[PDB]
Amino acid sequence: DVYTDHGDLYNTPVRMLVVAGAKFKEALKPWLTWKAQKGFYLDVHYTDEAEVGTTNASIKAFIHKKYNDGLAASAAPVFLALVGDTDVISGEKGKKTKKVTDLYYSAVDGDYFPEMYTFRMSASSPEELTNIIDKVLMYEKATMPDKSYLEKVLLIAGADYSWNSQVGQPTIKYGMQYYYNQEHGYTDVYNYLKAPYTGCYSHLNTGVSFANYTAHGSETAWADPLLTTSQLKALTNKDKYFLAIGNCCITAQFDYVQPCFGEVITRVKEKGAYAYIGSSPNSYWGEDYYWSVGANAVFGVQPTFEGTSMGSYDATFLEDSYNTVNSIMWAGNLAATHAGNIGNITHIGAHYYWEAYHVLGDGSVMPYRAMPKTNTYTLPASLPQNQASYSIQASAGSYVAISKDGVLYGTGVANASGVATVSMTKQITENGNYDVVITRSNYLPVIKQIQV
Ligand SMILES: *CC(=O)[C@H](CCCCN)NS(=O)(=O)c1ccc(C)cc1
Ligand SMILES: [K+]
Ligand code: NA
Ligand code: NA
Ligand SMILES: [Pb+2]
Repeated sequence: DVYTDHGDLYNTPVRMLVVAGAKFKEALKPWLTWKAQKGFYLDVHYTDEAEVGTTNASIKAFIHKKYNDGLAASAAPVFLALVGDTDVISGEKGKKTKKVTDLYYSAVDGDYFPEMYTFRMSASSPEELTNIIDKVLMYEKATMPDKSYLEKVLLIAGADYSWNSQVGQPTIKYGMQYYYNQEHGYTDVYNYLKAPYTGCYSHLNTGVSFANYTAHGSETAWADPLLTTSQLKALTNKDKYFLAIGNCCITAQFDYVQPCFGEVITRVKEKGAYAYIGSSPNSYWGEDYYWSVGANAVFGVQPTFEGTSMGSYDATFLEDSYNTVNSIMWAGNLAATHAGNIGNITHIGAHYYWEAYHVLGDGSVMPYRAMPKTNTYTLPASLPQNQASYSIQASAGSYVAISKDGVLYGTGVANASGVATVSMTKQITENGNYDVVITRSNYLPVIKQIQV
């Protein structure tokens, strides 16, 4: 079925194509340096290059050729990072949504589904891009001073006199029943099922790892309980950055005359989110219900895990797969698509949802699920020069990367017996301190060095 044929795009070695506005060259460097250190093979291009350009058609042609060439060489990009607002990378109007979308950068030349996990670091200045990057680096390197906020979430079924009880509450209650609960490590599941909502957004300030709102939205607000872009700019969650998901209308409409909610929540300095998932056009109650919970969910009936297909919540908590921000969105879209395929009540085509939902901020982040675990490994005392590979001990499934000065030299995934064969695409031929990074979904990163 669609889940088998069009599942999680994540693969190793991780490869990322980056297309960035030329103004961002300096500000982007620390993000690129870290992505290389953690094992991403990067192909980085700026819109001031003739082969890229600043116009939709050239950027799209450039990306599609990179993807096709990569695939032919058994090295397809996994991620596509768009760096800039619509003044430098425009997107285009959805065929179904009639609103801006980045989908066609990733759907190569004739395909329904994206070929790459695409996200947009939308910034109007280098300073704003730095704001996003610094939050991402704190989160991914786990350098936050107090990790207790990771064990807390905020879940809101927002106001609608009729739909809140029919769909909003069932959505949030499903998430809490199966995942966002004490038995998964969450000490504080702040949840608002209906009015009174007073106090709900103060939890963004005191600290949560995740905020999910489902009900009405506008380009610059979660409508009720109200959270506007003005309020975002006044948040105080220093060192406590979250993933936010707005299952509502138009909060990710990133070509609006004013910065949209999704842009502001990621752009704000030392507060707000490291990433946002939301919709560029309108969203709808049925389709968002399926997106979060899975297909077969019914209005006014509490859905079960056994009675629904895989939705975004379900995918998030699979340990093995769907471990990136982009993959959470993908899972949601798949569920809405499946719901249509098997004949659930839908009044819009699945094409619309793939055009609608976007990641703003860094979609390549692997979110923690409550408190992340401590990894186990052994660091060798030295690396002999001129080797095609090294054997590095790390827990099964861990991804090990060897680098120096932001140049990635080799990567490998630890097998079931706790040994990674790190394939050296660039061999070590000079003395120096080499960086070794080991990452794994819901584990604290290991960031060390080995002297050669
Ligand atoms: C516009 C909006 O935010 C809501 C979101 C509902 C889904 C919440 N998960 N859309 S709507 O269904 O209320 C809607 C209202 C009017 C029009 C013209 C389109 C959609
Ligand atoms: K309504
Ligand atoms: Na489900
Ligand atoms: Na997962
Ligand atoms: Pb914008």
